[PDB]
Amino acid sequence: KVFGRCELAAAMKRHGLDNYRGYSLGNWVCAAKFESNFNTQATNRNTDGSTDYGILQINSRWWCNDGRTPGSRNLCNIPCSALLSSDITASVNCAKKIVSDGNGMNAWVAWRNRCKGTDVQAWIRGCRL
Ligand code: NA
Repeated sequence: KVFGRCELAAAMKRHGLDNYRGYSLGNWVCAAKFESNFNTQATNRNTDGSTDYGILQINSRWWCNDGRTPGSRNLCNIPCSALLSSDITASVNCAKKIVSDGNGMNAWVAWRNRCKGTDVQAWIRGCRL
């Protein structure tokens, strides 16, 4: 599924991501934009052989099991395929653990490079939330 901007804002809000660990909803929508362009089926191979999955490009190195990332962990206790669902519940639950891991949203390098410090409220502007 390819979400619209306000449609994803609503789904993230419904799943309790808005102001989770102090990150306003526009931060989460901005990260999703640059990670996946709002596409739940987005996958990208890393140089180290891990893969990033879903709307928030969660990495098999630590967070999910894809059976092909040697030496990796599965800290969200999910198959990486669950992160590709049209239902964002697994991506949200796992993103809450990532953002709680100590470096906040800096875990998403695209959030640090493209969202951090910007007018992230623009991402939810005009949305009925
Ligand atoms: Na893994």
